Amino acid sequence: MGHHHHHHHHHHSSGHIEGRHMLLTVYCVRRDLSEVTFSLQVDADFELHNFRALCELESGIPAAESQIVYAERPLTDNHRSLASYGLKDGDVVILRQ
Repeated sequence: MGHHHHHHHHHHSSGHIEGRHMLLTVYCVRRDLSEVTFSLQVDADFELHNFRALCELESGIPAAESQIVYAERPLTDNHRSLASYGLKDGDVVILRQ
């Protein structure tokens, strides 16, 4: 005697979506030749305030001990969004510690 059955489970995916985002390149320079460059995914309306915090996170050096420059000018206004600086996909910023 005996009563057994078989069972299974499975999962699938379909479709593709990317939303709306953009990639910016960051080049962090230390005079100690510990300079590094990377890129970050951000929203168009992302604050410069939040963007510099992401730069601090990935670079491992405080934003408080550095300044960030774009189009040869420092980005002084934390309350400007990246799109308002014209910082669009593929553009590059330079951080100086």
